[PDB]
Amino acid sequence: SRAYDLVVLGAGSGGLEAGWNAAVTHKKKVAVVDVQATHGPPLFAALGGTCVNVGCVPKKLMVTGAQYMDLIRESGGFGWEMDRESLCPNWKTLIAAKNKVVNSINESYKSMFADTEGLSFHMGFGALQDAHTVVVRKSEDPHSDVLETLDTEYILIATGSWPTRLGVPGDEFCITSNEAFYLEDAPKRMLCVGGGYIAVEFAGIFNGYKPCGGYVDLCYRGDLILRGFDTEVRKSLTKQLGANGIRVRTNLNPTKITKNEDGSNHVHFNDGTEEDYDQVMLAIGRVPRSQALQLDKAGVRTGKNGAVQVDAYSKTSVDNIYAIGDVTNRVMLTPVAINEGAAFVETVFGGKPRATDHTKVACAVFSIPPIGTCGMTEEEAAKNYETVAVYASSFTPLMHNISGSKHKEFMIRIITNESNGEVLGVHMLGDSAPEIIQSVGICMKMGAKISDFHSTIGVHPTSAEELCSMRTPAYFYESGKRVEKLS
Amino acid sequence: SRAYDLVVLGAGSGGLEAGWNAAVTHKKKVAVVDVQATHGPPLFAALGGTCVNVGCVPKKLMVTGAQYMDLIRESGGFGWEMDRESLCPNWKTLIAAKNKVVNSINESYKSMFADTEGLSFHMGFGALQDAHTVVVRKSEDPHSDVLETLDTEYILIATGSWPTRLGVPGDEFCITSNEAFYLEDAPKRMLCVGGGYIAVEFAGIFNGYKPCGGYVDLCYRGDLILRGFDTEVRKSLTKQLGANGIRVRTNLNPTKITKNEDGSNHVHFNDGTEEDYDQVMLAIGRVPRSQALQLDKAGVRTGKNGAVQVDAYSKTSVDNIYAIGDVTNRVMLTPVAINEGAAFVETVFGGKPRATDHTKVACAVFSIPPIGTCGMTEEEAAKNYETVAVYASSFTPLMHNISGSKHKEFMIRIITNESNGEVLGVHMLGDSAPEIIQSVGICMKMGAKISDFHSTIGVHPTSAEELCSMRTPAYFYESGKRVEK
Ligand SMILES: Cc1cc2nc3c(=O)[nH]c(=O)nc-3n(C[C@H](O)[C@H](O)[C@H](O)COP(=O)(O)OP(=O)(O)OC[C@H]3O[C@@H](n4cnc5c(N)ncnc54)[C@H](O)[C@@H]3O)c2cc1C
Ligand SMILES: Cc1cc2nc3c(=O)[nH]c(=O)nc-3n(C[C@H](O)[C@H](O)[C@H](O)COP(=O)(O)OP(=O)(O)OC[C@H]3O[C@@H](n4cnc5c(N)ncnc54)[C@H](O)[C@@H]3O)c2cc1C
Ligand SMILES: NC(=O)C1=CN([C@@H]2O[C@H](COP(=O)(O)OP(=O)(O)OC[C@H]3O[C@@H](n4cnc5c(N)ncnc54)[C@H](OP(=O)(O)O)[C@@H]3O)[C@@H](O)[C@H]2O)C=CC1
Ligand SMILES: NC(=O)C1=CN([C@@H]2O[C@H](COP(=O)(O)OP(=O)(O)OC[C@H]3O[C@@H](n4cnc5c(N)ncnc54)[C@H](OP(=O)(O)O)[C@@H]3O)[C@@H](O)[C@H]2O)C=CC1
Ligand SMILES: [Ag+]
Ligand SMILES: [Ag+]
Ligand SMILES: [Ag+]
Ligand SMILES: [Ag+]
Repeated sequence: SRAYDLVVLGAGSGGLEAGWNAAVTHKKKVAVVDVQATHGPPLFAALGGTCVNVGCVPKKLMVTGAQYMDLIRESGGFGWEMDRESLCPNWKTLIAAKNKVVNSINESYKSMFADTEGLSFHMGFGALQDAHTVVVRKSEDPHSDVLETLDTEYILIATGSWPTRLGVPGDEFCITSNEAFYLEDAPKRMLCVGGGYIAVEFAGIFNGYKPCGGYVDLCYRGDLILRGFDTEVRKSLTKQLGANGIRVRTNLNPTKITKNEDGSNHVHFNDGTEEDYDQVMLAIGRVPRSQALQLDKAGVRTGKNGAVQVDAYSKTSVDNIYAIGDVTNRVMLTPVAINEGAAFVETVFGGKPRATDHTKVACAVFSIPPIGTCGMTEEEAAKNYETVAVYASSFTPLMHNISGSKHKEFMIRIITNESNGEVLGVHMLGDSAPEIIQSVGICMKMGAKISDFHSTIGVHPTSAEELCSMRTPAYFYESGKRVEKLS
Repeated sequence: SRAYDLVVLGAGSGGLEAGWNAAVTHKKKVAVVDVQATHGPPLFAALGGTCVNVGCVPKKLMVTGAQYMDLIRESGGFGWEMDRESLCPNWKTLIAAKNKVVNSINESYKSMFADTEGLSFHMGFGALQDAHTVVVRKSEDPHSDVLETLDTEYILIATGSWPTRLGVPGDEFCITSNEAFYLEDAPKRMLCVGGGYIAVEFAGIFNGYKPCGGYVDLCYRGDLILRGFDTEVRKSLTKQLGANGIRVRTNLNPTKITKNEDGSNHVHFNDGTEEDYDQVMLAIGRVPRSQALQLDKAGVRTGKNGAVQVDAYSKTSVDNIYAIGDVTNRVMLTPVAINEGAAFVETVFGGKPRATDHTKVACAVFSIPPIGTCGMTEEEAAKNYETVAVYASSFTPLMHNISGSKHKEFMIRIITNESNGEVLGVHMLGDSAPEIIQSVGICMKMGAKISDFHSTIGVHPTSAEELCSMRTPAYFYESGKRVEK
């Protein structure tokens, strides 16, 4: 009937998941469209999506590298002795090693397309022509040469999101998360704008890889970084980023940026101050990447900042056109898009339909002291629950009395419904938190109670065993108000 | 009525749990008996039990120290340059800092007793006289001076366990886990006898803290270390301990040990070979410490290796006498004894009786690549289950392509009942495994199914998220047989 069963615009986390699934476990003719084959600074994303090329994968590698600064310093207390006087890392050999790993994943995706029959990779910029036609061009410009014209039954949009910039003079002098991955040298005088995921995470990277006398300044528009997270975790993280070197700067926002006679950028703030930074990164946000896809031509509903209007099954305004991942602007994570993609395949090609559960999704923040959250905060649970108990526990891991890093305090805060005992949210700060929160997310998806926690015999010399030691709540929330006692 | 409500013999993990609980949350007159107040060689354990003084606490500190050997080496690939040749750690400043931490906990317990009313610490060797009288002597000898005579309603035994040696000539030339904590110098030529918990853990410590050209030989009586653990996890550890430096030797056992004219020990093996070790540690096992408690005088039953025979509520032969922890020889762990102790309090002084759940208890092995297990192995689940599915997954963390340690392979193995899909066992090998297994243990006590795992949306750049990626089983066991499908 048609040339392909599916054309996937975007070979991302979600995109490739659906592509492979339709082609292998259903034997369908699948075409996957993407910008380029291997990662690279002209057009950053590639085969594997942001996640693989300019996202989670390289980020984690760099965060792991920066984490050594602490560990090399901490080793002293345990009897490990070396030349610690102004010891600095090699940024060039990090990026070198990072690229070799990213490209290796790029390369194994190439041979995947050469070895899987039904799957075909189509390089270029995809755009919609009608309900059944996707046109591949060599540019985002609608007037540039047409490389391919794909005729398909279904169309899936998985083009993800794209960095947001702030509309100020000197905006193009700044870098984003994209450019950060390919910097020639590690900046000495660094400014991270914003208080989001990337802002906090990258602040840690640069602070680990700063040269001599270098400093990283994080500035945030509001008065507490990481809005939406547990207020007590946020405050404790702010304190710990400081103790680690990163100078946090609340209620501050840049307005003017100009370049100097040495390359460095001159930044003008809100309070009127002027400081000189070698690099300035903007972690403002990520808007869904759909501006060039010509959704109007096919009649696909575009809403909140270019987000693609979808229902619970990812179906758009047109019955055969679907969208998954960051482009839908639901929950912008890698494992979410993968689930949304697998659920899409099961729905249309599998027969048995299934919707993606967006609630109670465990995620992490790979800041130097990492965060692990799943579920509701105090503010949210007290907002729409009758009565809620709040459990709290802060402890310094015993090893840190030797290592010297006494600021490193592990924190667990469980938020439960008082009526039932149901765990509505668990919030963690400290090493191993992203690992621990994963299996917590399993429990919350099972709908677990606080009684299920402190009844499990612990595993002693661990941080996670502290989940099972919280019996008495710190305080309560009664019909909205913060109360220290409950009659 | 009489002097004390409770006399606890042993200020251990469980002993101190039962003491504090009865005294604070029930306002009972509680006496706690122990050998000494601060850690120290002559009699190793102190206030806090084995676990605090010569157990989990110091062990973990030393395992964390050793892990820096890998971490310093691994940093190179990420751009961290320094002097790496001949770089060996300072053992003396490790023990120094270890002692400082252990002593502060000792001190913390000392001020606890002085501030908690009802609780009183009584230094000396406790021994039974009758169903209500506990005698405190200055020595383990039953004829040394009597320091105190405590008269109590209830008696709780929490004296824990003690290292086992092997009956061979040269047995007293060896060290145990106890002496290992207070070695004056890090051994160059090390031998670890046995293939149990302590063996694998300490092998990693000494291998981390070995001087120049040093080596650690681990010898085990059988042909695969750590019996009772997942056979595939065991084999993968054996390779990784090897790759990390430790030379594993199976089907081998020492028989004769003699000292030389420089201090070093000469060891005669099972195959007939002889080799020289600066130090030789015996991780043979731990027998319940009840040899000098005179349970006969009070009429308390001692069965297999002197273990105090108890029911599900810790009650012994006599209705007032109880026992918890390693001395019962049920499950020799710190959090087990704490639970046994807390349940003991609830049983008698709390009103509401409660028994300790010994099945499906998550534990860990702090090897250089750590282990995290909970529930049944393949062998055990195939013995007493109709049909069982075996899920397996091995993967190299992405960072290890840069760090150079490509041998460090993370492994997860889930063992489920094929009938309903119930998770009967989870076995892990790699970093964070002891952290991950804890919340796995929450699920298994919760009675979780494999469908609960792979239906949870993961947390991408983690090792624990792979737990939710196992959908199709590697193979099956059908009525006992290893079945392809
Ligand atoms: C720096 C950074 C770090 C992150 N770290 C994490 C993390 O640690 N954990 C986590 O869960 N999430 C993380 N995220 C988010 C995660 O990377 C995304 O949510 C994920 O990539 C979404 O998958 P997707 O398939 O929807 O989009 P993507 O994976 O980004 O796929 C989009 C692909 O579509 C292609 N494309 C774009 N336009 C077109 C077009 N015109 N025609 C054809 N193809 C096109 C692009 O080239 C791109 O390859 C991070 C994000 C960033 C930016
Ligand atoms: C090296 C090592 C590492 C370990 N690591 C871990 C681990 O990481 N995780 C884990 O879960 N378990 C671990 N264990 C096991 C754990 O330490 C014990 O199971 C736990 O301490 C048991 O608690 P208990 O109260 O029954 O005995 P203990 O905590 O050992 O208490 C016994 C106390 O009784 C005292 N005592 C002895 N005889 C008398 C007497 N005659 N009169 C009065 N008092 C007496 C002793 O001085 C001692 O202080 C480890 C054990 C060892 C040896
Ligand atoms: N799971 C993980 O480990 C990671 C996930 N991600 C995903 O990718 C996305 C990356 O977006 P990111 O921007 O880094 O994080 P966010 O979009 O969550 O947060 C952006 C921050 O920038 C601030 N901000 C927004 N607009 C402005 C402005 N105009 N001027 C100054 N400050 C502003 C916001 O302030 P305010 O709070 O006041 O609105 C907020 O603190 C995340 O949303 C997340 O979904 C990214 C990295 C890691
Ligand atoms: N949870 C944790 O992290 C830790 C817990 N522990 C606790 O300490 C307890 C005791 O540890 P451990 O001392 O290592 O005892 P184990 O029972 O754990 O292991 C003893 C090892 O020595 C071997 N062995 C036994 N008898 C002899 C013998 N006569 N000659 C030669 N080899 C022999 C055994 O092999 P085989 O019997 O298979 O032939 C076994 O491999 C453990 O049960 C555990 O509860 C200790 C350290 C860490
Ligand atoms: Ag990713
Ligand atoms: Ag559960
Ligand atoms: Ag302990
Ligand atoms: Ag669970």
